[PDB]
Amino acid sequence: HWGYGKHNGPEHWHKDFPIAKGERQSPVDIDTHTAKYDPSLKPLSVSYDQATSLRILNNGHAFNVEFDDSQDKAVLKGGPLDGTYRLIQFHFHWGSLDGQGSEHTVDKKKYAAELHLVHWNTKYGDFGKAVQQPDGLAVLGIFLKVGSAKPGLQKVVDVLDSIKTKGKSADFTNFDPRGLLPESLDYWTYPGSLTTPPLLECVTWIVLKEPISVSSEQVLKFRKLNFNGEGEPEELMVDNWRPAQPLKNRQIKASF
Ligand SMILES: [Zn+2]
Repeated sequence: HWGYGKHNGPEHWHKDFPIAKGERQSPVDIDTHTAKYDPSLKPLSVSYDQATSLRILNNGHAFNVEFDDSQDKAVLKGGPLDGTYRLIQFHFHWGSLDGQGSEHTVDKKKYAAELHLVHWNTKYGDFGKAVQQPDGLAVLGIFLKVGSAKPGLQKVVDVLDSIKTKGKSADFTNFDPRGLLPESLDYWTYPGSLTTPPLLECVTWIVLKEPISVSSEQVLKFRKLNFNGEGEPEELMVDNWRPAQPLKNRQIKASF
């Protein structure tokens, strides 16, 4: 099955998912001199005051914090978006070392981790219909650099113990995602896809310019997770990041 090892790594995904070599693949390298400032681009609108987290799950390639998306409780709008996108879940991508982990790179600079807050267009009614459309999903990408601790992240850090291996889940209520956002909402945007199989090209990527810093110990716990299910040989969940894909004449626009 797909994963991130040498035998089932990102380099083999095309076999089972041909779209892997498509025209609007993610992630990509954001070249700052080449991105275009677009003044017609509106400020993002992040309204997460009413978000309802439900649980955290180790799905074998990461850990997802999932939200109640049966109503417009946590939404994202504005930016290069048209309509309302409801928050479904958030997960991360991290490395074995602080020197790598992010999916997107800036001027070829690799961050320690990358957070993805996944949202779906409500005119499609359900997440499942949404992935089938060109403007079905909106993902907020936030880079993580090692420095000072991120208070807002500790709640997550603390429950990882609980969902060590694939298939485990834990009750994860009352978690406010506002605690993971940077001060500034300046962004870069381009049309791309999911960074994991099925790699569908349904995403409008919104990657924040300003990184959030987390401490060395915060990041360390992410690395204690396992790709394997319980009672199986242990394989640390590290380097669950897909490398940069060809931009292929897509244009990266900047809000600043
Ligand atoms: Zn992701």
